[PDB]
Amino acid sequence: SKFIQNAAEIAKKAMDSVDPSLSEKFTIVIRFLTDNPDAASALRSIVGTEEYIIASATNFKKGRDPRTPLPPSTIPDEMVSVILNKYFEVPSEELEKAEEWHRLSMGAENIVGDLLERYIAEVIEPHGWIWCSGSMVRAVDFIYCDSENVWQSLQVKNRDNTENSSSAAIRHGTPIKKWFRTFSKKRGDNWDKFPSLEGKENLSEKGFKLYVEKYLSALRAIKAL
Amino acid sequence: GSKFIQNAAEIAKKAMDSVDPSLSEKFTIVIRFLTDNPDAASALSIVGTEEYIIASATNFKKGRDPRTPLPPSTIPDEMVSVILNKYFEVPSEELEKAEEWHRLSMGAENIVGDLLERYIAEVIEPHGWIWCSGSMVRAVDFIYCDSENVWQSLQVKNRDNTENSSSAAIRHGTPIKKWFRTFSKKRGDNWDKFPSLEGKENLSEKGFKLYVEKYLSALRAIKAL
RNA sequence: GUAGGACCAUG
DNA sequence: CCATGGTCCTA
Repeated sequence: SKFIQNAAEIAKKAMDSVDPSLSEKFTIVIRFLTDNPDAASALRSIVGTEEYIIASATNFKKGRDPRTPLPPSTIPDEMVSVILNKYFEVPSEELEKAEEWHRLSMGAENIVGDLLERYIAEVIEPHGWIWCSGSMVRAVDFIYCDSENVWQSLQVKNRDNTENSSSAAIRHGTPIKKWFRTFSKKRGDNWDKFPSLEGKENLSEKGFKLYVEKYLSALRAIKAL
Repeated sequence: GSKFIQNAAEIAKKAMDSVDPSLSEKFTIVIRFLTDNPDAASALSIVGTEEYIIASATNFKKGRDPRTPLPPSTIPDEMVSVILNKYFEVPSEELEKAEEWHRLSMGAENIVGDLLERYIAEVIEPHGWIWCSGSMVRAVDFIYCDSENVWQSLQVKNRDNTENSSSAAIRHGTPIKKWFRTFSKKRGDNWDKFPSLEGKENLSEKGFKLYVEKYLSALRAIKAL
């Protein structure tokens, strides 16, 4: 639980051995967790230890590397195709295509959340917010140490209709700003309610869409490397 | 926890007589099983009361009425189509179709387990197994009082990759037998491992498919009205 | 605010 | 066999 007393030095040293351009960011995240140890997620070594910090630097770094969308690697249930054909009137000739597009759609649904985090990070990390990449921080996606030396924190989700469990209350800092992008039961988006913070005014759905188009085209372009 | 009223059987018979007299015998036996195993009783009006039994008769009967496959009532996320288009290479002109087929596929998946219970019920209820229709028994789909007057129970699932819990320990009877139909990671079916019980010999994947097809035809004719 | 089912991942 | 996580949907 409680972090080692030289956690900042250990953090800087650890990320310098992994990706020095991330050391300042990683060090600030370790500072946040030192103050808020219950926000640290299990990664294996004990939370707050030197070995934990070192493992976390790899985790944090790997979190930023591009993650490929991937359909499920399961065998589909043939009976689903029977129902599509016999009850929903999908033509026989089209069932193979329907099965594949279903699998790809599930792959897409499973990466939207990661894309949303990357997009926001692109826009607001210039302003000093830090993306808590990887899985070391529980139920916080972005953090910020403001003017008044108070921790500000942000939790983002793609959709309103997710059960929001697995959160323990912050100790040092303001309460976590929580925000979601889309509504399950109505059309449109929720960017107009994005919380007040440095860089908010440069986020939008059209921006998100442009980000995704450019990034996914990039990811296709490196598929063969 | 809660305990069933001493005259639960009589109440059950009287309740189901007014709802559907052909089910009264089956329903009474399920209430007997829950009398013996009150922690298996699913919440709905307190468990085991006269009121509960009467409500349960309607639920048990409604469970046996045809359930209609339905796609989600939600608005799809536009970004899934962008991902399909820019990463998975689904042509623009086919995105609206992919979106619809994905929604039908989820509708279908959401009814295959119900169809699986119905098929099995049609084959093994003539041998004295009783389908716990409706939401009555937690984590149990079929029950049987055998020659030795011992409760036998069975839980059926469509797929092997399902969370395995939320059944209180059985009180009177043998442990719940568990069986699934399909493998998530390999082709084929698991009917050969269906538990030994009267009627098992009359179950098969080819039979399930025939049943699904006929069943959905019946449902099409109901929906047409 | 609370339960349920499906699907897919990791150890 | 165990136990964790995420997405989606329903009531």
